[PDB]
Amino acid sequence: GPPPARTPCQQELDQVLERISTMRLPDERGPLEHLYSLHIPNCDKHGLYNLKQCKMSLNGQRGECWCVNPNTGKLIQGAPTIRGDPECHLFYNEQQEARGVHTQRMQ
Repeated sequence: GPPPARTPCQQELDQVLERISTMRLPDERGPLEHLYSLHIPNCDKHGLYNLKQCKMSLNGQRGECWCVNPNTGKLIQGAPTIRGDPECHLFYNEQQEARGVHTQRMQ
């Protein structure tokens, strides 16, 4: 069957694992190059969240990482790509370099 989870870190991870495993395709939709956001939230053996996560896109084109302060590890600094050094210290830049874009449905 499904493997048993208990600690919901493992359960979240398995929802990503299942959907990743389902979507095996080199490219089988259309013009795609800039739409990747690959993250798997691995847990401690006692079911803490990992102290640092990373995000993948293309095989070695970048590799942002960050740390977690909270257990939810989802209080990301508002930069879903960091320049590449996981300097956790804060999340307030002042300069409105970007205001971000993420809200875009698919129809």
